[PDB]
Amino acid sequence: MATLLTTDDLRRALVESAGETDGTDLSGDFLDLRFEDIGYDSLALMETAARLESRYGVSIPDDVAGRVDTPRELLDLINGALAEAA
Repeated sequence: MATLLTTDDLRRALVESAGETDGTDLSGDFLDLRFEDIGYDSLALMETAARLESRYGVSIPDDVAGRVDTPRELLDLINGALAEAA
């Protein structure tokens, strides 16, 4: 089976890059919102991505990380990779 990410799994991943002890983070519902709207800048989003990528054994195109406007869309981007991952 292709072990894919759920909203919850992605949620905690967002909570990873938000976990720098600062504030201004999403925590909870975020999936349908823009990264921009949830306080997710280029560094913050890539940190989420890198957390997921490296753990599950994938790699996301840096340009496409900036092409994902919603976590929903980012989720699918990784899930598409996960089907072809390990």
